[PDB]
Amino acid sequence: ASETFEFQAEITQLMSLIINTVYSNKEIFLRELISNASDALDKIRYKSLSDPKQLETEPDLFIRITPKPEQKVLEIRDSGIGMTKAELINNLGTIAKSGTKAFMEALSAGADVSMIGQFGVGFYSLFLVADRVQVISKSNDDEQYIWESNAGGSFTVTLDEVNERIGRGTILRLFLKDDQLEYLEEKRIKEVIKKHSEFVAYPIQLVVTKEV
Amino acid sequence: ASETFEFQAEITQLMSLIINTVYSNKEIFLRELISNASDALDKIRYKSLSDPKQLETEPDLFIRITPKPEQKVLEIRDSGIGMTKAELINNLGTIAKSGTKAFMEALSAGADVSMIGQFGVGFYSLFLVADRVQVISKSNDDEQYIWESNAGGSFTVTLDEVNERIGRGTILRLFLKDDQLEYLEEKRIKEVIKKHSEFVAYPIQLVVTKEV
Ligand SMILES: O=C1CCCC/C=C/CCOC(=O)c2c(O)cc(O)c(Cl)c2C1
Ligand SMILES: O=C1CCCC/C=C/CCOC(=O)c2c(O)cc(O)c(Cl)c2C1
Repeated sequence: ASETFEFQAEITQLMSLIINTVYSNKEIFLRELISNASDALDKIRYKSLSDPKQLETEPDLFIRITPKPEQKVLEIRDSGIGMTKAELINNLGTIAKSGTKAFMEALSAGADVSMIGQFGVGFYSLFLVADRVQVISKSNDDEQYIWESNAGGSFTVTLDEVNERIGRGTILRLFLKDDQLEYLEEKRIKEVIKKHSEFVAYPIQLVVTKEV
Repeated sequence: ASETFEFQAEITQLMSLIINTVYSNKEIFLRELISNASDALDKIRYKSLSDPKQLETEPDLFIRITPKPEQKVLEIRDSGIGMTKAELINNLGTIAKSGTKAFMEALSAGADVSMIGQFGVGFYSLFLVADRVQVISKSNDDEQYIWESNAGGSFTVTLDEVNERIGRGTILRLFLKDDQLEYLEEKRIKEVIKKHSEFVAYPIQLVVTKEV
């Protein structure tokens, strides 16, 4: 059974602006999600300094990108700190409020959409290329949970009995818009990664399917 | 909650012989599993001739091989007919009895282990390289289930609330022996596939992880 929650209204507004914008450089979403992945990895590593056992649920520290062409899905995974049910609700449904409000004001004055992660709300840039997202997350402190949004005013959180087990960390599962399926292609994915992420401390793994 | 079942004793015997054998050409397991995958795909396609809706749960017809190095796991997937809970029990725990008995007699006389799929029991050759297997299966007729064996006399079947959803078909998840980790490597995997499977009607997809 799902539970339904309301977004802070300013987040809803930002999602509306992003999902509908004709902004041309949609590729910036990948930089923002890799940056969030890298931050979540920094947290578990720093946390582990005083609690090394925290690492044991998933000792490999990575960012992993997995196109799933038949489902028109792109997944961005990290083995970072992960989020509890309460953290998914709070991180994704609430605390972005102040950053989103400041960002929308900047946008009104003519700020580039690419400034979004300087306002600390780069997560929502996924709506440039996707019309739906599932955030699947496993924290050492909770069960695995699925947070789901379609850019509307409400989101769901559901105990996860349907997805692969993450040892620890987070998968952003992006349901790509029909005109943004280039983000399923290995050459395109590599090209975007290479541009705006050379100083990532973690391996960035691309999962490719090849016919033998 | 798992349920526990007993193997037909001759299957238990065959698993013991295979898991312990010093037979040198262990690579033959992959041919046997690809052959079973191809057969299961033939069944859903033939079934669909009169019931085209059967295909809709997973329209792409494929065999897919996925090394998971950190877990020391190799997965072999097909989108074939799949198995219900009752079929997993019967196909894997029971009906192999007659083939296994005939095969063990052949082996006593000096038959090559590679003859195993001519006795219709090639599935058990996975124990050349693995000491544990989960068969994760989704039939159009049932929920997703996990059948699990460690070559002992009993197996478990558990309703699946932990793995990715298969639309339809079967994953063999092989937990590789510590000396058989070469089967995690892309070059090795491709080399074995190419030898003893050129007349497979279905794409054979290798899922490789590459650092960008
Ligand atoms: O708030 C988040 C990111 C904010 C920056 C740093 C905080 C990290 C710890 C929890 O965040 C996460 O697990 C996490 C992630 O792994 C990937 C993501 O794309 C997102 Cl959006 C999040 C949630
Ligand atoms: O008995 C099986 C194979 C016997 C040959 C043909 C019967 C196919 C229909 C059901 O089998 C399956 O789904 C199936 C599969 O997809 C892959 C496998 O490795 C195995 Cl072992 C099986 C189970």
